[PDB]
Amino acid sequence: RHSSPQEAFERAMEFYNQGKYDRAIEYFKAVFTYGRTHEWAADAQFYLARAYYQNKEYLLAASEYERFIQIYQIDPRVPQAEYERAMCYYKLSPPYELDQTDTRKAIEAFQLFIDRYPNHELVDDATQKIRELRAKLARKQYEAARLYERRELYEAAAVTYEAVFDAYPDTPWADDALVGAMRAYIAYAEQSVRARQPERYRRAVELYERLLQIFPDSPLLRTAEELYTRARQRLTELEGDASLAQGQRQN
Repeated sequence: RHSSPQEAFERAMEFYNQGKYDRAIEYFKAVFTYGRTHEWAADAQFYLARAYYQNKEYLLAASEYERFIQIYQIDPRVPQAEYERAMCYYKLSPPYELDQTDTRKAIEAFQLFIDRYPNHELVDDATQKIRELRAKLARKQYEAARLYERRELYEAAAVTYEAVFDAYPDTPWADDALVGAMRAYIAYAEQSVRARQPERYRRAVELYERLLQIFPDSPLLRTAEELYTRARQRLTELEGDASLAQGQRQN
């Protein structure tokens, strides 16, 4: 097998270069049987992380990237390592219908990277990954809201649409979700006892302003105007109704 860190390293690289990642990995690990002080330890650790990655062992990759960063803090590759570690979670991030634990892990990892090295070459890439991961999360919530609305659970729909624009305001689903929330609040109001309607209509009225303030160029502004008009006119009739008293909780 091997007699020195160099033989083990170069054998690992031989396997690595021809895509024999399982074998490479075994040889990178062998390097460390001679300790980590020799001149090959940094490279061995860095390419071990990459070999796991190329072998699609992302959790193992992530751990080894982390170890590289822990051990060799002024190695010029430390920023790359932090980025590629975030990529492990990115690869693990599954389709939006499934549990999004690893999606949230990836986002945090990328965000830390961006905070730590705000001008790094890889920042644009990391930002694009964040946008893509955030869109998954937004879509999951948007589709959930649609299902509630379809089931005529309108309060549930409304707050689930709000999750999209409150938690993920930069995703492409955010303006769609504001409109969806207005529609749901209108429908929630309609199913409500008269005295509890104003505050529900008020929510829809307030969401339109936010749409206008945050997405001034949204194509949905004109679409949503009709919704806003319905909410506003109904709220006016209610507010102008001299015979509708309103308990304190309804103002």
